[PDB]
Amino acid sequence: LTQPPTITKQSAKDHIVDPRDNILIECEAKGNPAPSFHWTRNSRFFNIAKDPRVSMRRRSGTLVIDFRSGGRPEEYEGEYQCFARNKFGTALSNRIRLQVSKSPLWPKENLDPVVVQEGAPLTLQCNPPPGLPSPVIFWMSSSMEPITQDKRVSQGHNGDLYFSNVMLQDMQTDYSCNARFHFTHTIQQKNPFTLKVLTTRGVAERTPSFMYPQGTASSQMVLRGMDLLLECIASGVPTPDIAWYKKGGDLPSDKAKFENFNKALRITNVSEEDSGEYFCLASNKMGSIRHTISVRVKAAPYWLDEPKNLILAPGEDGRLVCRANGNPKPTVQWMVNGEPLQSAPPNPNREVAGDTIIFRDTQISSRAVYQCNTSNEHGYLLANAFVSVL
Amino acid sequence: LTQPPTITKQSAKDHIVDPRDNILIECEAKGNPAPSFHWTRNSRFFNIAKDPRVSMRRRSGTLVIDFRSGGRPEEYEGEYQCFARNKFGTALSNRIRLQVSKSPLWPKENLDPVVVQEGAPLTLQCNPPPGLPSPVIFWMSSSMEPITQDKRVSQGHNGDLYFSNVMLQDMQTDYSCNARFHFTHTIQQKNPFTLKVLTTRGVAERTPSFMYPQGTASSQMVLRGMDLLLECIASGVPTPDIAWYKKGGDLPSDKAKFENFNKALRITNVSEEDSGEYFCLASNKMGSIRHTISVRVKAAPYWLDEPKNLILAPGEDGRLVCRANGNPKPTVQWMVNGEPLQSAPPNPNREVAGDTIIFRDTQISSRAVYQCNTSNEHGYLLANAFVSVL
Ligand SMILES: *[C@@H]1O[C@H](CO)[C@@H](O)[C@H](O)[C@H]1NC(C)=O
Ligand SMILES: *[C@@H]1O[C@H](CO)[C@@H](O)[C@H](O)[C@H]1NC(C)=O
Repeated sequence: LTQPPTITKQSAKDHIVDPRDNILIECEAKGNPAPSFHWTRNSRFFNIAKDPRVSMRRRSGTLVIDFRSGGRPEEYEGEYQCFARNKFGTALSNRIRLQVSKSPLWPKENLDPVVVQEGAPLTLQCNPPPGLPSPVIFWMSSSMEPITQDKRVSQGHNGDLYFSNVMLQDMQTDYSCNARFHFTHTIQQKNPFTLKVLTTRGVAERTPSFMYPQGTASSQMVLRGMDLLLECIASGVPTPDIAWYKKGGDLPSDKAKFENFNKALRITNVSEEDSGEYFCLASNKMGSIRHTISVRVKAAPYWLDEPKNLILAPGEDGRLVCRANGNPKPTVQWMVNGEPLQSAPPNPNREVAGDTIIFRDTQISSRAVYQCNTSNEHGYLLANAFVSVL
Repeated sequence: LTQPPTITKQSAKDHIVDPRDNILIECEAKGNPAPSFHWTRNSRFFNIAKDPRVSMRRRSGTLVIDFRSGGRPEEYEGEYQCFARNKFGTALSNRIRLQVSKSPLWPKENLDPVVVQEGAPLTLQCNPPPGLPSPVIFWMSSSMEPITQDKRVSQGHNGDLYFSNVMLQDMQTDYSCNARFHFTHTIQQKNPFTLKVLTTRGVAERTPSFMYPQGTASSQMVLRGMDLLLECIASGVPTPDIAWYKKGGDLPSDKAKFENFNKALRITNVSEEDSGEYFCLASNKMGSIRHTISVRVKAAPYWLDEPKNLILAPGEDGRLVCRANGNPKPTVQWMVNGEPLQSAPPNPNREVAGDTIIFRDTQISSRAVYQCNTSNEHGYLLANAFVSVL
């Protein structure tokens, strides 16, 4: 029966949508008395009433927009936050950054016909327009024939097409960069590149070079839990081979997978242990060079000690611990029903110790719905926890 | 020196544009005194001044819109007409129907898994969203592999995929209809069809049937000068062959081309002679049926006798003949400087005889810029011709 508000469901922290079926910023909550809801858009009170498009729901705060009457979601991009309040206190949802799933066109460009000496290297740079999330990329002939890839010719993760050495058959098709988008499935085509190779009467066998990762070394930061992608594209006449190593250690055979005609190396659920120096070798015939990649592993906050609701008997000492591990180390900010602790109705029964709160002689009053934001450069965590007396 | 206005350049009758680089409704003209320009949008005076987007040009009437400040071309679709006026008279441009090059998305649909008995026929209907002009269509696996076509499996001009008889290998891929648009090059994908064929232990050899052109006969109207496309898709176990004929005549070996694994027949620059009854045969092993297509050839107007400008000596009888051949036969409407003849400043020296005007005792006055609209159901022609006295 007598329990303060608690968020039941909510739209994702990163709520992305296509201009198709109208938006649904979700927010639901429990509570003894059915909670009332209000919203903020970019930190200012979001006035539902003066907006024709948006409307609230059956016994909930879930919103619904409607563009069936001359409207565009491109103006409706921003940070949303739901507030669930009842007689006891108020609980908050995450900060919903609603963004439109763009599948934009390529800038109009009259491309130069590509002329390169035979056997020499070439990089057909794609450079796609943004779009969210990143579009899957592939190369096709302008007449929709799939371009076959091998150790000699392959694409990098950025979408660029890499020719180790340009042969004569590379004129058996033209080359157009395609970008397939995730949820709209729209594909955008960039103008076809026409290759005009020049025969210079020479197999001139050359030492290998580094095409994509420029020069000698490179650094990479990567988030705990995400994937780590290492690449090495080489330009050599006798088509170069790539090989991989980690300095003073073995590459984890389970988490690691050679991709792209050995040109790339993925490590899946990366952790601190996966940081350090990795290197690759472009093992030609006339030589063998090396690239060194430095991998540092930073981390978005993840819960060590998430605060839970507190049901205490009058007079009992209670405590809330909000601790997350991250890199850089997370910060803790406390809130009482949305209002920042600093400017909250004073309470003598409360002692604050950074990430730890302690409630001595919990009494009749003092029933509220505390918040915890633990954050760092790379992310945050928001916990709701109430302090009800029995 | 002393010559009335004459249109030099103008945007195409069907001026289609992508929301990309801002619109350019062109209109230029000659004339002794440099002509002044104004426009109509959907038959009412188009007020440039109260519109921020549009602007006129250096010594011309060519317009230019600009959406760099919160605007959409979808509201700017309509019929435009340029008016070039000088001290003597006024000449008009064609009615420019400006339309936006749409490459719209497919309606959201959860498709049914396709289950069909082996050897039996099936039609994977594409049914694409409009877009202008019509999108080029093809079928691909959801992972971008091209679906190979043959006499057994091929697509109709409407985009539907036709299985004469469904084999077992037809499960070696899924099937998604793709629509590539002409000038934007955007491709839209419809959800993949998953085929689950059922082996029923039977090669049961069957009589052929007509898949696309339904039943026995079909009619087709086609415009003079355009292409004529005839199709016949058959459903038979021993994969049917298609053959073509014209009743009481030979198919023109020069203008005709067998396409689509013989399943279609194109005749290029069609004229009246190309009308009549064509038929095809689905020549199976167990039988051979026939479809009859009736082709009638109608025609948009084309000039027989286009009116030219008139330079006459005072007192000389002149004449304007405006005659176009079409089917249905064209209509003639005359205008004096945009104003319809019926409500024009009366002139005794002018005798009208349908498509023919005659100016007796051409005098000092009477210098104007007459118009001719010859039209029928399928199109029109607009000629400007002035009547200057020497
Ligand atoms: C938590 O704090 C960080 C940094 O102050 C901020 O960017 C983030 O939006 C906050 N989250 C919430 C829901 O308060
Ligand atoms: C010519 O007349 C037809 C039918 O009245 C009309 O649809 C067409 O727009 C006219 N063309 C012009 C430029 O007057």
